[PDB]
Amino acid sequence: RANDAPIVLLHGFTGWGREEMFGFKYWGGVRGDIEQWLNDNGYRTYTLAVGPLSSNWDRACEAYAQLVGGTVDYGAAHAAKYGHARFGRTYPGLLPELKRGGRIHIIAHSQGGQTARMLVSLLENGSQEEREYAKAHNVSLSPLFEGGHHFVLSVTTIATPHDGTTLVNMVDFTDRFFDLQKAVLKAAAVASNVPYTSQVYDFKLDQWGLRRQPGESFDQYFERLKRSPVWTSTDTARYDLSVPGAEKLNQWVKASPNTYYLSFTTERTYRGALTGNYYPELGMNAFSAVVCAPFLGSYRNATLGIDDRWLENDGIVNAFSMNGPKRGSTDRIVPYDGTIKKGVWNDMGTYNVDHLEVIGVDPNPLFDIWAFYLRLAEQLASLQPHHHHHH
Ligand SMILES: [Ca+2]
Ligand SMILES: [Zn+2]
Repeated sequence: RANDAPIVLLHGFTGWGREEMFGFKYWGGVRGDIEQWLNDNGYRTYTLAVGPLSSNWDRACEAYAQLVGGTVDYGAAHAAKYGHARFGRTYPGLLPELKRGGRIHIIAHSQGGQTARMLVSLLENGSQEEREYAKAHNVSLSPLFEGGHHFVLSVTTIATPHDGTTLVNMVDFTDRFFDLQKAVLKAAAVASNVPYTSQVYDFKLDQWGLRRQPGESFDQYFERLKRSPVWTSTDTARYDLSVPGAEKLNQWVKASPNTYYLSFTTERTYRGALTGNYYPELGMNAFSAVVCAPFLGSYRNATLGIDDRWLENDGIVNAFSMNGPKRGSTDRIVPYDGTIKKGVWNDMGTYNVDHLEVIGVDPNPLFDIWAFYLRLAEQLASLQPHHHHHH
């Protein structure tokens, strides 16, 4: 070990706390419990749960308070712009050590990779618009928006749509996306047509004043959410997930020079010789395979900049999006050569695993999930806090 910074796990547009979903773990799913696996092997590991459907910003603010402790502060400018509450939940703080020079590695899956990047950006640089708004209106300002925080030694992204996913361009994306939430609920053996009195799956929609009501099944809940500002606003995961939304985000969310970045690309497809299109591989999660992959492997859009390079996918995200932000980005991406460089995206390669298989939510006995996350842990723990120059 060159370092002793704990690992923090972070989910995407689906994800829940360790105590949610009757203990079925987002990180591990039907395979087991990834956090616990890592801890047992001697790598300190924690798990964040933030709003699945919320924007990367809201999630960044939630991640921060959850780490250091306090009441989630979304920023006054941001809250005024989008019309939700400035303050959210209160958290004990997973690691108050952060307020004392300590650091962390973030391992992020799916859209959690956008969130992680933005958290690094906000920690380091704060928000100019938030600082000016506070100066002009005399409102208080969260320390997240002042700049100067150095918590993150590294960020690792796994199947992250850094340039968005063409999934959002499906004519029926709205129904299909919530069908995706019902699919993951099903995986954990939770029904979507039952009005469970227990919380089960909290979408943490406190800023929007949205919550599942007594006598409301997840089917009925999702129908309301579809018509709510968490689905219709630009301050949403839905928007950040799109190609143009991802590009917007990339235009201000830059790689920190003091931080290591690792990206893992995922795919579960084969190419058809006659069509040029990609198709779901045998074994891909049932839902992706019928619903999502055929579109992802065949959808082109000349004006949007979606060509052939975008067709390979993992059932949910186009592989070409995952190695790092590129569209609207100045971030650099360098293929892993054996030396993890800092201040750049280290493309660790492409793995034959579909979205949900990489976190164990879908079975794949051919994928050694434990060896994957352990090797990763070993790698992050070998990162040198400081690197001098040499021949
Ligand atoms: Ca599978
Ligand atoms: Zn917001």
